[PDB]
This record gives sequence, C-alpha cells and structure tokens, in this order.
Amino acid sequence: PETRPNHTIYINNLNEKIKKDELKKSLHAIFSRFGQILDILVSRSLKMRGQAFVIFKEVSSATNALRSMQGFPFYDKPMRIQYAKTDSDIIAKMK
RNA sequence: GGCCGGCAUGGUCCCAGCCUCCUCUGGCGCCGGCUGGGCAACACCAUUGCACUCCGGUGGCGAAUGGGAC
Ligand code: NA
Ligand code: NA
Repeated sequence: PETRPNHTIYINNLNEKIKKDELKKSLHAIFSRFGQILDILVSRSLKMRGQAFVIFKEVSSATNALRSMQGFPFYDKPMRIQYAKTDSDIIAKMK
C-alpha cells in the first residue's frame, strides 16, 4: 500500500484517453509548486498505462506533493499517488 | 491502399456539394470476387498496472452528387 519516502512519487489511476505529451505537461502544470521536477515519465504500453513517475529533486517536495494532491481530480479522475518502490535513474546518478 | 470479373453508360470542361485507417489526373454508375501495409489518427474491448528499452488487440473501402456551359 505504501513504500518508504522516495525521491520519485508513483502516481497511478490517471486518465488513459489523454495523450502522452499533453498529460506530461498538465501534471507539471499542477505539480510545479512543491519542488523542482527533474522529469515526468509517462508510458502508453499495455500494463505501463494509467500510471506516471514524477521525479522530485528534494525529498521534502515529494513529501508535500503526495499529501496535498492525494485524491485530487485530474481529467475527471481522482489521483491515486504513492511513493516509488526504488530510486529513479537520475537520483541513482547522484548518490 | 493495389488487382480482377460481369453489366450498364454518347462524350470534354464549369459551379458548388459529398466520401475516407491508408496524398485533399485522389475518388464519387450497379453487382460480384482476389489481396497488402499500418495501428499514426478516430473508435471500441481488455487492462488498477513500479518504470527508467520502443512494444495489448480489433473495426472502419461494407464509402460518397445534383445541376449547368457547350
Ligand atoms: Na497487384
Ligand atoms: Na493502440
């Protein structure tokens, strides 16, 4: 149900009908206040659909990005967000 | 999107209209067969999925007009 506080927040239960680049921008449009986002990862695959990965620089940013945006409607769909199971490749490059 | 066959139709331009997965001298008379490339768009079904490798599948072409200048 919940993982240990990661740099990336695993957001799922998103709108499938929305295109990749459009959704990748609209998420940034409402998430660019908690902290500096490195890159959002959006896929259109079979199982990889419906979810996204918002990589945050500061951990405290992703901490407040999860608790505030939880259940917030997005394209007529409530956002089900979690912490990432493992650190992202960009974060792995840091330390 | 490409081929074939049966039939029907005097023929060349002009205005506007109309069609579609497959360029907006593209195509737009009926009936019947053969067959391809791609899911990019649109639709629908499946999927509640932890990724850093791009990657589910299917339908649609079984489509579309009159009038005029000679
Ligand atoms: Na041929
Ligand atoms: Na698809």
